[PDB]
Amino acid sequence: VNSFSGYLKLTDNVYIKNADIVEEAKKVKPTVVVNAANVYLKHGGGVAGALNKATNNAMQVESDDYIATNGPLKVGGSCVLSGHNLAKHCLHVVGPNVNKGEDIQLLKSAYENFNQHEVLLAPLLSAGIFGADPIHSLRVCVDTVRTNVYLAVFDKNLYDKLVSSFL
Ligand SMILES: NC(=O)C1(CNc2ncnc3[nH]c4cc(Br)ccc4c23)CC1
Ligand SMILES: [Cl-]
Repeated sequence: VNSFSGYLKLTDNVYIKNADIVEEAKKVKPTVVVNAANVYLKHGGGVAGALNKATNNAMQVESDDYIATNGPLKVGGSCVLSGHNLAKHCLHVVGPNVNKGEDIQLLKSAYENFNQHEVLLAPLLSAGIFGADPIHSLRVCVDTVRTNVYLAVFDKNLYDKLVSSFL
C-alpha cells in the first residue's frame, strides 16, 4: 500500500491521474519524482521548468554543478539527483525531443530508466513541448516499465483522451 490517491489503474503496474505533477509531488512526497529533462539539465519550461520553479531554482543550481562535473546526459539516459522539497530523489530522464529531430525509438530506452526504481511519480516522457504523441508515449510506458508508475497528466482534455483510447 502507498499514498497515491485518485488514480485510474491501467495495468498491473501503471496508474494514471489528471494532476499537476508539482502539486502531486508536494502532497505525496514520493521516493522518486521523474523530471522531463534535457541533456543539459536546463530546466526552462514544460514539466522541468515547473518542477525547478517549485524548488526555488535549487534544482537548477544542483543540475549546473552536475553538468560541470559530468557533462551532458545522453538522449534516452538519466541521472538521480535530489528531490529537494518535492521528493526524496528526482530521476532526470531525457526522452527524445521531436522538435529537435531526435529518434522516437529512444523513447523506449528513456522509459527503461524507470525500472531501476520500485515506485515513481512521473509525467509522460517526450509529451508536451517535447513534441511526441502522448498516446504513443503511454503505450511505450505500459510496454516498457515493469515497476510501479503513477503518471500525472496536467491537461484534463488529454487525460480523458488517453483513458478513452487506451487498449
Ligand atoms: N503539457 C501536458 O499536457 C503534458 C506534460 N506536462 C505536464 N505533465 C504533468 N504534470 C505537469 N505539471 C506541469 C506544470 C506546468 Br506549469 C507545465 C507542465 C506540466 C506538466 C501532459 C502531457
Ligand atoms: Cl509540457
